Amino acid sequence: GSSGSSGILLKCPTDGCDYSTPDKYKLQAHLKVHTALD
Ligand SMILES: [Zn+2]
Repeated sequence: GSSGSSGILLKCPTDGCDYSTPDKYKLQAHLKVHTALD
């Protein structure tokens, strides 16, 4: 990665995952990738 102006990062709680985002609702929309599949 690299440095720059952004918010505080939130992280995925799931085992073997590496995802992070500055938004709480983008994170909830990512938790659906582990709790459901289509
Ligand atoms: Zn994840």
